[PDB]
Amino acid sequence: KVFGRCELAAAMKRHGLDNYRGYSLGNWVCAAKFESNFNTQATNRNTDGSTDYGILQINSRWWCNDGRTPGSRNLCNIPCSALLSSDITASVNCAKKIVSDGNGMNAWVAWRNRCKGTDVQAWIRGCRL
Ligand SMILES: CC(=O)N[C@@H]1[C@@H](O)[C@H](O)[C@@H](CO)O[C@@H]1O
Ligand SMILES: [Cl-]
Ligand SMILES: [Cl-]
Ligand SMILES: [Cl-]
Ligand SMILES: [Cl-]
Ligand SMILES: [Cl-]
Ligand code: NA
Repeated sequence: KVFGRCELAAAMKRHGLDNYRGYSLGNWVCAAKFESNFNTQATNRNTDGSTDYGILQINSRWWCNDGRTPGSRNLCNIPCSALLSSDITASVNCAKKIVSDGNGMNAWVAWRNRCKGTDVQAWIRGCRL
């Protein structure tokens, strides 16, 4: 599913990402835009042989099982396939695990390079929330 900007802010707010660990909703919407282009079905293979899955491009080296990343972890205890759903529940719950893990939203390179120290509030400007 490809989300609209305000559609995804509301689903993200609904699922409790607004100011989760002090990260305003703008940050999660900004990060989704540049990780996935708001496409739940996004998959991208990494040089290391792991794969990034879904709206927030969660990686199979640590967070999910795709059965093809040898000696990797499944710290969110999900099939990576779960992260491609129209329902973003699995991606959000795993994202809470990742952002809590010591580096916050710096775990998303696109967030650190494109959203961090920017006016992320612009990402929720206009929306009914
Ligand atoms: C929190 C998380 O898994 N984010 C991933 C990151 O791990 C991975 O290195 C990158 C691919 O280059 O995609 C996303 O940024
Ligand atoms: Cl947009
Ligand atoms: Cl914001
Ligand atoms: Cl594996
Ligand atoms: Cl949803
Ligand atoms: Cl933090
Ligand atoms: Na894995």
